[PDB]
Amino acid sequence: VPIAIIGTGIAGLSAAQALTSAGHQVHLFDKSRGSGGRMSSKLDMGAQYFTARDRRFATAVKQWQAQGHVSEWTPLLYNFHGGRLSPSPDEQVRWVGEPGMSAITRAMRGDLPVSFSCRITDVFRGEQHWNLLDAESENHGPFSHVIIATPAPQATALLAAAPKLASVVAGVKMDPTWAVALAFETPLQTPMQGCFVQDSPLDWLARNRSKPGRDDTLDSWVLHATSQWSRQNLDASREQVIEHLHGAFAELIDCAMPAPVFSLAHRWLYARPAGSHEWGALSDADLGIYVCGDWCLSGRVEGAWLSGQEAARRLLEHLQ
Amino acid sequence: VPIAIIGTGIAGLSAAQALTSAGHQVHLFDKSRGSGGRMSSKRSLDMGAQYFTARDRRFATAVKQWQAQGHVSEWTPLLYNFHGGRLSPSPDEQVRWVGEPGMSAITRAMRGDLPVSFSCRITDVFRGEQHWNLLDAESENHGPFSHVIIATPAPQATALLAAAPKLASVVAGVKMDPTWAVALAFETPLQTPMQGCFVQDSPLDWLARNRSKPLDSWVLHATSQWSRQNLDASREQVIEHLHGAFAELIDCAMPAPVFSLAHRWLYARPAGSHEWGALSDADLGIYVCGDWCLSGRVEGAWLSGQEAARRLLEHLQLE
Ligand SMILES: Cc1cc2nc3c(=O)[nH]c(=O)nc-3n(C[C@H](O)[C@H](O)[C@H](O)COP(=O)(O)OP(=O)(O)OC[C@H]3O[C@@H](n4cnc5c(N)ncnc54)[C@H](O)[C@@H]3O)c2cc1C
Ligand SMILES: Cc1cc2nc3c(=O)[nH]c(=O)nc-3n(C[C@H](O)[C@H](O)[C@H](O)COP(=O)(O)OP(=O)(O)OC[C@H]3O[C@@H](n4cnc5c(N)ncnc54)[C@H](O)[C@@H]3O)c2cc1C
Repeated sequence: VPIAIIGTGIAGLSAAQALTSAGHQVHLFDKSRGSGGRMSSKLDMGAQYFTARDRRFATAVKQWQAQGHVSEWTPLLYNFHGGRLSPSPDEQVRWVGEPGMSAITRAMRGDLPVSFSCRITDVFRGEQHWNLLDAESENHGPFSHVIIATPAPQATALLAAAPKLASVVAGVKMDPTWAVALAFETPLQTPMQGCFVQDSPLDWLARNRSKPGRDDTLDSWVLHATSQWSRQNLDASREQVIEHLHGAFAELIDCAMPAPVFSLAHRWLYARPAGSHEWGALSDADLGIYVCGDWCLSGRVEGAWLSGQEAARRLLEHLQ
Repeated sequence: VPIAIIGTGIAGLSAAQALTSAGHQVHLFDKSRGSGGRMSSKRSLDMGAQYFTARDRRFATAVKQWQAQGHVSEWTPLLYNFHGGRLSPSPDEQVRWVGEPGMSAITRAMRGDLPVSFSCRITDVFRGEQHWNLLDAESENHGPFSHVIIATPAPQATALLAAAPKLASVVAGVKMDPTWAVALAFETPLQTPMQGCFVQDSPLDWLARNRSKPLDSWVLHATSQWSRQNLDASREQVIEHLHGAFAELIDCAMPAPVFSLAHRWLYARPAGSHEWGALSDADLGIYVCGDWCLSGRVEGAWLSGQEAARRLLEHLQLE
């Protein structure tokens, strides 16, 4: 009788990897067509790069490097502050999935059992086992334990069996992010490959072809709006969002810009936790339900990975 | 720009009526194919709420209007109690109301011709700078809406309150208990005068004889304790165990039933009473109601809905 894991982003797959290394059977659930969550699923329109400040996470990254799924990104980075573009060099080590951000989670998932396009709506337990109800009213189960690995607002629905936990998780605010991708046939005549942006609807842009192993055919750019701007335009249409963020991009760039080959927009309602936490993970070991996610920690890739590990560590102790 | 109401149980429709009586347009959503929520009749069997009492004078007044309209009747069953292996008559001084021809007729009459989207499960609720918006399970946007009233069981409301985390954390602490309900029907009526029974020391909490509301069919409700212990049992097993509990307590022949159904209510009733009335973030424009804001009875849900609408109407002058 397997462990159910709800959410196949970094946190859920990290918990999955830990449990499977320990010999246990898992079954994964995601409402999306594929895995990866805010890493994006197999242009990098979600998470852009990540850093490793935790030695344990650093170790996992070295393992991903040796498996061929992560590499270092050293873009020529700029800053846009008060109407001025300026180079902003550093020596920060930044990692990206290769050949896209989605590659890390895809490899973590591997051949594990998974039910995609499966939105869980309820999680409840009998005297022994857990059961999941999905949005098509179908039952899934039995399961011995349940790990919730969703953004906090989406986990609260799944924690009715533990209202004290639900109440804590429901307090966790997430900020939204609108993303836009733009692709040019003629590359933009700038050496900029990424930019931290102030005083603008944008706070970040990245030049996809500067990342290792990406396709060079088009010069594609990813634009991330601030949370404040995203909130203010949360119900804007994709085409208005494209137009505004494209305009912001045209206003800070130092060079000419032809018409894009295509343009995309994507809204994340629950993109980033509003603040940081130190919980690591939240568990009701008595009932067998565990909660993890980036929002249990720093709200970065590293946080999500560490949270999934902590959830699985606690489950493993109690199994035994 | 209309007010969105998410849930077409009696709390949501009560809010709807109060808002529409005040001249304000609403739009109703429900994930089910029809309205009534836990006051729903299955096609006729009351599988959720069985009867209701009116103790609040305001709610009584509404019941009497419904009664004049033909949608409720006073139910006068021969009531029994089963205590310690003994079944005894248990008449009392409480007036009990039911919908007529079914418990659903009340909510159906309240909804009337109001705008409604059925089979529409809302999964996120968020606002831009101006208006509120709803996402459904098909990823379809609904809106713009001027305000939003959440009218669902508390565990189902938390996912819709992400725009108001403080409210969300309050709503999320509200425990709801499950009930397994079973309906059975017999070819020849059971040779007992009993028409209702309060049950102790049994998997069963309650049972009612349908034909005694204004084939001999019966509804059985299990205790929340037994329901939790068997929350993942199959329908056939539930039918079997609860039919058995009924055959054990009754004191006449009970031939095999000729029809049987089981229905699980995960969120049947709040585990405790509350005194909130409604919950709200009126500055943001989101309001929350349900039976679990008050007593966990039909009356509490109705009152909660009135209270949510009253709060919203009163706050308009500050907007
Ligand atoms: C625009 C954007 C840019 C970012 N940039 C960076 C960056 O530059 N650096 C960085 O370190 N981090 C960044 N992040 C954050 C990083 O992506 C996240 O911290 C990390 O990917 C979160 O992983 P997770 O497993 O906690 O959650 P998620 O990746 O959200 O995974 C949750 C999964 O659960 C699924 N799910 C949700 N509800 C249900 C349900 N009811 N039933 C079934 N499945 C469900 C979702 O579909 C999803 O797959 C960014 C995020 C966004 C949105
Ligand atoms: C077995 C049982 C027996 C009961 N017996 C009695 C009794 O004898 N006396 C008594 O007074 N009370 C009884 N009750 C309680 C009474 O039924 C409730 O107090 C009252 O009906 C609750 O009304 P409500 O509008 O708050 O919620 P509900 O009736 O639950 O309505 C909520 C509605 O919201 C909808 N909804 C939920 N989530 C979403 C979503 N995400 N998107 C869209 N729509 C959604 C649901 O489909 C439902 O229609 C009983 C309940 C049960 C289950």
